Amino acid sequence: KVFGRCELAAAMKRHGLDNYRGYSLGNWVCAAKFESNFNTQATNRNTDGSTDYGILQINSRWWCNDGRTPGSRNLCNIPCSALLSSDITASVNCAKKIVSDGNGMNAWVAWRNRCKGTDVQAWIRGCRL
Ligand SMILES: [Cl-]
Ligand SMILES: [Cl-]
Ligand SMILES: [Cl-]
Ligand SMILES: [Cl-]
Ligand SMILES: [Cl-]
Ligand SMILES: [Cl-]
Ligand code: NA
Repeated sequence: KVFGRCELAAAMKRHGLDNYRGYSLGNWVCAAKFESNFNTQATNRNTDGSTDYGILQINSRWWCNDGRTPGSRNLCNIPCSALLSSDITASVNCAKKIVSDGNGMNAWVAWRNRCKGTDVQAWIRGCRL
């Protein structure tokens, strides 16, 4: 599913991401834009052989199981395919675990490089929330 900008903001808000671990909703929408272009079915292979899955490009080395990432963990206790669903519940729950891990949203390199420090509120501007 390809979400609309404000549609995703609304779904993220309902799932409790607005200001989760102090990160305003615009941060989450900004991260999703550059990780996946709001596409739940986005997948991308990493150099180390792991894969990134879903609207927030959650990785199979630590967070989900895809059956093909050696020596990896599955700390969100989910098949990585659940992160591709039109229902973003799995992605949000797992993202909550990731952002609680110590380095906050710096876990998302694209958030650090493209969202952090910018006017992320622009991403939810005009949205009925
Ligand atoms: Cl957009
Ligand atoms: Cl914001
Ligand atoms: Cl694996
Ligand atoms: Cl599994
Ligand atoms: Cl949803
Ligand atoms: Cl980047
Ligand atoms: Na894994």
